[PDB]
Order: sequence, then structure tokens, then C-alpha cells
Amino acid sequence: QLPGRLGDPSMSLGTDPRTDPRLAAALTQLGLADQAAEPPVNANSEVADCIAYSTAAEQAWQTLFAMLGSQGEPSNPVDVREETIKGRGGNEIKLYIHSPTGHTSDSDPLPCVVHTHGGGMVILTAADANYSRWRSELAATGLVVVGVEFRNAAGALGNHPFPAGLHDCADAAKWVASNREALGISTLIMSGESGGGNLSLATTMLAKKEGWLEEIAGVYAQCPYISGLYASKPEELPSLLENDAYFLDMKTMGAMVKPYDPTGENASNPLAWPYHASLEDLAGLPPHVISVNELDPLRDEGLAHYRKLLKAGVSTVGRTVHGTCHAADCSFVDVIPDVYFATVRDISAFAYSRA
Amino acid sequence: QLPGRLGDPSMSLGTDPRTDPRLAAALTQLGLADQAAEPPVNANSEVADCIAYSTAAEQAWQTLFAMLGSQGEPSNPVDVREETIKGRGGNEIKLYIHSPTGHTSDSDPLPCVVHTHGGGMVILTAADANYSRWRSELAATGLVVVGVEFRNAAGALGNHPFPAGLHDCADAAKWVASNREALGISTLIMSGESGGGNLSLATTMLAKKEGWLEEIAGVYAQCPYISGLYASKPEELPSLLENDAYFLDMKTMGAMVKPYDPTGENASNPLAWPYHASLEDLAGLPPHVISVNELDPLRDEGLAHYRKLLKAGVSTVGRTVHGTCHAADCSFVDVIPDVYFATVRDISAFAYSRA
Repeated sequence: QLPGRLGDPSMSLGTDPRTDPRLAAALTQLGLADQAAEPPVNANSEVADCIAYSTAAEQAWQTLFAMLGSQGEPSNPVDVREETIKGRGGNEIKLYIHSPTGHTSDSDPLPCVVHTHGGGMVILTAADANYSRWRSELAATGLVVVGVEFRNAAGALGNHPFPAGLHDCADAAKWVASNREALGISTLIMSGESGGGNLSLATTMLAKKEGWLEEIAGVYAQCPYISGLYASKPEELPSLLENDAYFLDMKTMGAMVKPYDPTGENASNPLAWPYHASLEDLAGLPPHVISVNELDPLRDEGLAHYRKLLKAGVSTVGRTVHGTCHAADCSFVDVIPDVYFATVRDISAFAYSRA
Repeated sequence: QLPGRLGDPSMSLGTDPRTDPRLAAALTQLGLADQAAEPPVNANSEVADCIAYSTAAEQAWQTLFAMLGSQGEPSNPVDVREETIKGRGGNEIKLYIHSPTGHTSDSDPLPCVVHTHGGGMVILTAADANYSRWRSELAATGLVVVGVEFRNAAGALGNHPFPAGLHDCADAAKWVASNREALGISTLIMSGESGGGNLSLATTMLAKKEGWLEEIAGVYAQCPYISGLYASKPEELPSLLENDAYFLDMKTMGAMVKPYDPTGENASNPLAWPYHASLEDLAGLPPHVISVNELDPLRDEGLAHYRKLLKAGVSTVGRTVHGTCHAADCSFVDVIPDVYFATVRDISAFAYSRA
């Protein structure tokens, strides 16, 4: 039998023999083990209706993710402070700066992660408890972690289509790069998951285009949401069928593409959807790690991009995190702590390896 | 198209779109990118002929690994010393002990890895350049690494069938566990690849059987060679077909099973072939990481074991290393250094996480 829904169309995260049983049990309690429901909007819906749907959904997702993340704290003490910087267009960008307690500009410099959160570039915020927890767990390993509060296509921080969020992430990375002494940092890597994996990849491609690529020492992109092809069911990406409605569903994602690119004119623009990068777009980029989730419909576009990076001559490591739905290793610290912390340690070790 | 030879029976490491192109290029120059040849012996061959073949094959593998493994040294200085201990039956077991230069019994204790090398439990030695390099690279991250020179079923260190090598690995681990102060170590994990993945898993199961399980804080098993089913195409293990003759040839491994278990009486003994463990056999084991290679015919038995460990309630992380043939991340340091060191960092971080 072929895996997932290729072998059994009725299969779900709750019934798939590949799911980590601890995660399956937690998903069942959250109502997320069964196949995701069909949404009232899709890729053919009007932009305004796609925006409204995403905006209406945001709080419920925030509530769910927060409870995964608010019930504890890192083993080592961490400080968080806020800084506001100016975007290229004059907008104010909030940064959440996480560091080990006692770390100052007089300390031995630590590696830095510029963190770009998920939510499909459309919803969720850096202030959300799951993302704050993630940045603090990273900082606790001996890192300065900068959480970018970038503009979103919808929701509380909307409504700002591509390239607004990308520009904010780029401007934040540039600020970090020009404030190394003040932050007490050595090198800088971009990292994030899902829509944030997209933004970390795209920020680095943009740095190349803008002549500041040397500031970025590496990229650790988790479960990247990078094809934009969820409405088109491309044959080259079987995971879209195999794991459809495993937390994420094609129809919902197809609707969520629209707020990011309302005209559709960026469907093959690598800065909007990195999966579409040419070798030339990637040439000369610093080392990358691409980390995908086994039971994720986005798995194959992440792995395809991993292969593209290699073809372009980029130093690239590719990792599948087994037993996990989309982004589970970024959030489910109370249920699969071994998996969660394996990823935290991997990202931190990678950051250290670039210094 | 289905992946690898499932979609195209003529596919090889050299033509598979999944292969890391750096690895593909290196294999092509070595003449090892094409499908591996049909062996002169198989599972139907007399045991004596399988032993003779295995013994004859050892030199070719050693020569290949020597060139991959001796051309450099760790970034941090490492000392190596030798200690000889007594096995339970009275044989002498050589240990290669690698540590950061300056590390003594008076230093702050470091985590320890007891390393069990590959070679299908039949060939290769701890003194081989690739294994020495691996242990030194691990030590360079801040570890004491103990390389066990266990008895083999064939070759220079033969001919000792199951359970000889297993007993040697167990006895080495017990010695390390009884000499923590002298070695300057905190915790110890078992780690190794392929046949050494088997031995690390089996050593830990034997510790459970013998009541000294508490001494082992974790297990990091790479590309484990654990089913013993290479002659038969079990349908639950599609990778055996998908990636057959990618570096490893399954008909060949069917022959190499025989020196380990000449009577065949241990084919479903979990201490010889951990894939056959029951849920009760695995209950109570300490945390595991199972790390498989994407383009490895052994991939699926490793992943199956990962899932069984979880079903038995063991804390388990599962990782696929993409772009790689069997064990490539353990040896091809000059060709895919980012992948090689990603694994070194992962093992070390796991060891630290148990202390």
C-alpha cells in the first residue's frame, strides 16, 4: 500500500501508521487528527473573501498554538527586550530580541538567529506565545534571537500583500547586520518555518539581488511553504495529495495564496514563492538547511527546493523530521519534547557552525 | 514517476534526481555511481563461500574508505590513546579512546559516545581511517569517544559469529560505565552506523536483558542494518527494491548475513537482527535517535524500527539525511562536508542533551 492518502483516501493524521503516537493523541484532543474540513473559500474566491476568512480564523489559531507554547519555559534564563526600527518605506517594525540573561555588548559575541514566523505570510504574529517560546528556547542555547514583527497579508497585522512582509524581514536582517556590536553577536542566520521558511529563503535571495548577501551567514528553513501551487495539484508534488487535509488542506491554502498575491502576477516570482527559483537566483548563496515534516503536504516542495539549491552549488543539508505533521516540531514541546528539542539543538548548532 | 528503481528499474545513484550532485560526481569518478554488480555468492551459497567472499571484500571497502577518510583532521585538537580490556569470555578487546587535547580525569566531565563501527558485523575495523576520523571529529566537539574493536564474523578480525561482536560491544560499554571518573565522563550513549547501528541497538537491548540498562543514557543509531532480510524482498520494505544496487547490493548482503549467523537459527532473534524485536522487547529503552539515508535500500527497516520504538513508548526521534547513499554522511567528508558535519553536530548535541 502506498503511503497516506495515496494508498487510502480516507486516511488522516489520526489513522496514518506513520504518525508519532504521542502527536496523534494530542491532535485528537485538539480536533486536528481527522481530515481538515473543506473551507467555505478557495482559490476562485474573491480576494476580499479570502482576506476576511483568514482574518476571521486568526484568533482561533493563535489560541490553539499558544496553549502548546505557554505552559512552560526554557531550562536556561532568557531576557526579552523590544526594539522598533524603520522599514525602507518608513513603516515601524517591532523586533523582539531574546538573549541569555546577562548577555550584553561587553559579552563574548553569540551567534544570531533572525527569526521569521509562520502563518503563510498571511496571519499570526511574532508576539504569539508559540513563537516567543521558540525564540526563547533558541536563545537559551546561547543565541541572540531576533523575532521580526513583519506586515501580514491579512489579520491583525494586515492587509499588506507581497512584498511588504519580505521587505520588513529584509530590513530587519539589515538592521541586525549593522548592529552586531550593540547586539553582542557574531554571525547571523535566517530561520523560520512554513510561511516563515518562505520569508527566510526569500530574504536571502533578496539580499543577493540588493548587494548585501555577505551579511547573511546561513539559512535554516523549516517546512517551507514555497510553491503557491495548492490549487493546481501539480504532478511533481505528490505529497500535496498524499498528506492533503493533514492539518493543512489544499483548498484552504489556495485561498490563502490570494491575500499574499492578489493579482496572481507573482505566481512564478521566486521572491514570493521560492520553489520557482532558477539556479541563477540561488548561485552564491550561503549554506542552507532545509528541514521538512514527514506527514506534511508541503514536504515535496521543500525537498524539491533542497535539490534546486544543491544544483545551484549551494551547500545544502536536507532533513526529514519523521512522525510529524506540518511544523509539529516547532510547537508541540509538551507532547514530543524530544523531537522539538532535536530541532532546537540542530538550528543552534548550525548557527554556531557559521561563526 | 515513483522514486528510484520503483519508477525506473535502470536508475542508479548517478542518474537519480535525488542524489546530492556532489556525491553523484564523486561516486562517478570512483566508478560507484552505476548500479552495483551482481555478487559471486548469494544467500544460497555455502557459508564457507560467503565467509571467503566477505573476507575477500574487506580490503576493497577499506581502500575506498581510507581515501575518503584520512585527508584532513578535526578543527580542534584531539588526543587518542589505546586501552585493552577483557571480554566476558576472556578475549582481549582493544579500545580507541579519543578526547579533546588536555582532557583528563581532573577536567569537568564530558559526555561520552561508545562507538560501534559498521561493516555488517562481518568486516572492517575500528582502526580503519574513516572510523578513526569519525571518532576524532566527534571528540573535537567536546566528547570522549570510545571506539570498540569488536570481533567480526569474517575478515581480519574473524571468524566469530553472533553473539561475539555483540558481547564485545556490551562489555566495552560496561567497562566505560565502570570507569566514568577515570575517563572524565558524565553520561554515555551508544552510537554507530549500518552494522554498527545494529550493534548499538542490540547492545542496549542486551543491557536491558542483563539489568545494566541504566548505564546507557541514549542511542544514536545511523542507517541501521537490522532486518537480515536482504535475500527475500519483504513487501513491507519497499526501499530494498527502490534503492537496490545503490552502493549496497541486496543479493550481496544476503550472502553477508550468513557469516554472522551460519546456522540461520538467529534470523528472528532481536539481539542479532533488532528489526524483529517485539513491543515488549523495546519497552523501557532510553531515548533513541534513528537516522537513515534517503537513497539507501536499508532506509525502510530503519524507519520501521523507529516507529516500533515509538509504539513501545520509547522516546524516539527519526531523521532522514537527504541526498545520500547508505552511510555517506559518515565518510564522504571531503565531498559533502556540510552533511557529514551536520550529522557529527547532531550526535554530539544529542550526547550533551543526555548529561
